[PDB]
Amino acid sequence: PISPIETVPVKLKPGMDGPKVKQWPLTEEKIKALVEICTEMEKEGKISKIGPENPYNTPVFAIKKKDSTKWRKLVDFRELNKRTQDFWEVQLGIPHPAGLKKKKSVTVLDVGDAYFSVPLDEDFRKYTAFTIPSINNETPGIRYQYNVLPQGWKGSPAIFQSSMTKILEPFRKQNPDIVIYQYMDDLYVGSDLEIGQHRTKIEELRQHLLRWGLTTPDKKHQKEPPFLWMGYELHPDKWTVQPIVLPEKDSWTVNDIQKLVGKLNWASQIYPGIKVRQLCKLLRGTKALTEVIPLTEEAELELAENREILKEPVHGVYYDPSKDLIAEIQKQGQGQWTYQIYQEPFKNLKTGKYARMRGAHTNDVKQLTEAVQKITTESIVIWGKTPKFKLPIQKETWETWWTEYWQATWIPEWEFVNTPPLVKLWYQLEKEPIVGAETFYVDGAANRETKLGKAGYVTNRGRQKVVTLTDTTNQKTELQAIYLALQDSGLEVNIVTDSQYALGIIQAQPDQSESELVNQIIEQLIKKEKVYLAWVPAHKGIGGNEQVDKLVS
Amino acid sequence: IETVPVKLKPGMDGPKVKQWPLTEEKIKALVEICTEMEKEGKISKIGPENPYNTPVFAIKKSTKWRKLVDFRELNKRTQDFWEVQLGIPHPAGLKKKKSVTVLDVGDAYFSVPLDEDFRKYTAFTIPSINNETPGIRYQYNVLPQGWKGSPAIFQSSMTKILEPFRKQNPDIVIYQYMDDLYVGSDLEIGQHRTKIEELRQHLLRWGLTYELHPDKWTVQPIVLPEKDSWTVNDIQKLVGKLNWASQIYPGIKVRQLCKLLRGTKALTEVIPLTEEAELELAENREILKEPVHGVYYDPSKDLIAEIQKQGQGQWTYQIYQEPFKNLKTGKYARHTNDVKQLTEAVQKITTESIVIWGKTPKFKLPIQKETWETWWTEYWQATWIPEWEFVNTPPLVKLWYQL
Ligand SMILES: CCn1c(C(=O)c2cc(C)cc(C#N)c2)c(C(C)C)c(=O)[nH]c1=O
Repeated sequence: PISPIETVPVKLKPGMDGPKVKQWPLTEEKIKALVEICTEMEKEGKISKIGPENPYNTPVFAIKKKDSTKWRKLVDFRELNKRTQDFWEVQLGIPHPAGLKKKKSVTVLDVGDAYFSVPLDEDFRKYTAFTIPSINNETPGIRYQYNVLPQGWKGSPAIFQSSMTKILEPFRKQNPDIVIYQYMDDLYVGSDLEIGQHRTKIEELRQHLLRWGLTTPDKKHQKEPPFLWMGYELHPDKWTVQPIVLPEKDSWTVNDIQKLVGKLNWASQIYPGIKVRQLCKLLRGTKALTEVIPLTEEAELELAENREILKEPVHGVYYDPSKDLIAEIQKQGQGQWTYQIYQEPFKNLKTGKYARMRGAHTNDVKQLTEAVQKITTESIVIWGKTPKFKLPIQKETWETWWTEYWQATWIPEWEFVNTPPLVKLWYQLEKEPIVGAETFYVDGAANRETKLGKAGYVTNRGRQKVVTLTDTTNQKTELQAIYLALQDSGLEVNIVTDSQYALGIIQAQPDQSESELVNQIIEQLIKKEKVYLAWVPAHKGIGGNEQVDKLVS
Repeated sequence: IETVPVKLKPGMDGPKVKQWPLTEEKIKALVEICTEMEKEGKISKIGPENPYNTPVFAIKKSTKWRKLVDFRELNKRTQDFWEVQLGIPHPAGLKKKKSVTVLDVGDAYFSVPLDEDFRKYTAFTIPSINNETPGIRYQYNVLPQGWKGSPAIFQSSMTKILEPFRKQNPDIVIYQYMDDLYVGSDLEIGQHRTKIEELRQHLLRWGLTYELHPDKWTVQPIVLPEKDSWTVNDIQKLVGKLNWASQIYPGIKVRQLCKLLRGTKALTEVIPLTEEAELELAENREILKEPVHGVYYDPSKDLIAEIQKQGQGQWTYQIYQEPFKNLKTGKYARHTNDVKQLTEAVQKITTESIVIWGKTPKFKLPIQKETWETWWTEYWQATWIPEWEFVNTPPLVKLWYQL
């Protein structure tokens, strides 16, 4: 049928006019097939015969469907689409299984001929004109225009969805007890009535859909659980991802490793503790998909650890709105984090992974807070409320951090949980200068064109030491000078620098870095008893700064 | 009533800012609110043929949820209309007043119809949890709150409403900014408050149902300690701070002081102060107390604001148009909640900014984008929203503005 629902007014982009492409001449079998299709469509109202004056045209083609002897009408809307107005996004975000409430009864209803079942703005139809060419194009062709939403036109998915929304609206007002998800040309319907009163509410729905143009499957043609949907397996009171098979291979190609990582990432939605750091490392660099990459030993270990987790099947449960959400996070290692969200321990709604580095240098407290933040956003999306957290960090460790760090922060309600490795601070710079501790006035300096560098220091006990660095930046030398003062000093040491850059880095208490130097400074700062770091203005003739500044050049 | 044609700035198109995820309780509050405004004909449900979108949020003022539409983009895109075509003049006498009361007159706007051809640009979306349904989409049929066009358009009705009250109190300064009325006088506080009630009654006959003290507003000068014995470290921190000042305040001198830091000395060492250093130090403290020489407000330029977290519930801020040329610097203090405080400091700063310049600053915020994105709404009470970005504070700057 074609829905009686009022049409959505459509227009072209303001500067523009509708397409006027020329019809490519087509073979005889194709012209035949197109005529057969169009005549059938025309008799259902889908399209109408026109003749010029209508100036517009969009090319039509016919393809031979798979191996079968069926033909299909393909229309190339490229130009009309470029000239058609933008619409609002159809649906931004898709439901996650973990967010569904458990239902006593669920039914899937797919709309038949969804697009062709919805009218097109009368005033817009004329821009959809296409022409079936005569044999070798010797005579005038047969011209139609759409009365309904064309396949492949820009506005179709959006106008359809809004039509379904308007049509569904009343049944929703009258049936709050009933849940309906709109996805594409599907309806998913659930309630907590017993079979009978549900089977009954369905038919009402269907019948309402029918008054409105939309045909739907009958009791006998409704699919049964488990439903497979967008990569998931949806059972009556649980869900999981669709079955994942890690390929056995002697030799892995880029393409194979990419697909493997994608499957792992997908699996990590509900399989706890999936990791892909060591695999992703392989993907770094620039190669073709066809290239074989030898698995490193750590990647080989990783695939193995994943292989075992995937061994026995896991599932997630659905959301009970009357209980709180709890989220647990664990450190999995080098910048890697995993989490689980449950309501009853330890039956997970879902699980997940966090890796991203924010900057070149951070520490676990920063990283853990980034993961709390990422999990909070996701939980608001899926459930509409923030979880209660259980974190591998003492409350006192976290408050020491927050109070003395310069960036503001605030994680929602959380508790300590003793699930090592725990996140801790690995050193703390002194807050005051250390009496009886040797003061190193350090400095670095590189020549811009040469790339030659020289890092040194001077102390108040008269020590001095300069070293040369090759192919170094004006700011690498400033870190070297600090590393230098760290390894020649005692367990207590004050260091004076004029590098805000170096100061900024160290003052944030990094415990990991992309930089080898910074990784070395860190190992040092941990070995120490007390380090106090101070900053001075360069070239102001201040104290020992003048001296070590002279030594480097 | 006859509507006012509204033109976007030529070329550029309307807003298409995505909606942020909202919690269930805020969504529900928004549905109620919007179902009611639709009954009252202020908004209407819209189709997919409307490409545009601006964000909406719910704030809690009172224990009544309120709707806050984020028109930052639209305003930026309509700026020719509300600023150059129908600009509202900012009184310089406002900031001189003993007391300023801020009144919300946003209800005024719901009675004036919005230009038919402009309505599509006010589109917004109420989201749904887990994307169960498509958003609920509306646009405005009347002057929306949050849009800088609404006061621009409504102003001449505002002038009529206020004309008697102005005539009768010629020394009272009234300034409209967005959804707000700013009312300043020099009266004693009881009389000032009496005058505000009198004003409310005027407003009340036209369907329009806290105290600032701008005098009390004074610099947060960069403060040079007054110390007992000075260490090398202490003088080093003093030079660094004065070296910062010298980018800003003409006349700052450092020679006499750093003469003290001679050789390669231990940081903890106590070094006595020169006759000259102490004079220099004194002459510099004079300079920091006063306003910056050479820095002036350019009305064509944007205002910027930086905030440093000082710890212990203290927060410093500076306002400028070009970096380091400070028009104002200040302090806000006193939650063990960093985001709650930061939120307070931004609203306070914005408010002072509106009183002084008639402009909202763009903020440089010392916080991770996503954290702020998730939480600012829990504590926000203002009806406008400044522009902001997110910054890592240089550890130096924070130290130079400490107290
Ligand atoms: C059984 C899974 N389920 C479902 C559901 O059956 C469903 C859900 C989606 C998103 C897609 C598909 C398909 N194909 C099916 C719903 C429905 C009524 C939303 C619900 O409420 N609660 C729920 O546990």
